[PDB]
Amino acid sequence: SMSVKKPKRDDSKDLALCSMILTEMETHEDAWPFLLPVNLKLVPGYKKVIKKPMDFSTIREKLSSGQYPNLETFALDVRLVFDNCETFNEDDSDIGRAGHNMRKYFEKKWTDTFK
Repeated sequence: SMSVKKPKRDDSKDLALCSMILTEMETHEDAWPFLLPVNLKLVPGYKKVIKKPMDFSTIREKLSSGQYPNLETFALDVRLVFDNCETFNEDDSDIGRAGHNMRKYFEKKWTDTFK
């Protein structure tokens, strides 16, 4: 509360460490469905169904331009990428499986780096 604070967690490396995680996600072999925004002119249903599209390139641009206020807002966009994927793709599809794999990969890196 006013003039009563928990001890200051060092957040000075968060930007660099989120960039590293994101590099590792970008270079995973199953990243291909997620590298670029879904083409809303060529993919029927995507625009109406997926209210907040997100992809790795868009996260990279937001990161590089100071549009994440803190590491939690970064994790929310990464998770959004996988939540969107599950909303639109069957579990038993190459893209559906890609999404589950990437989410697992991300969540481990996240825990190991920050928890």
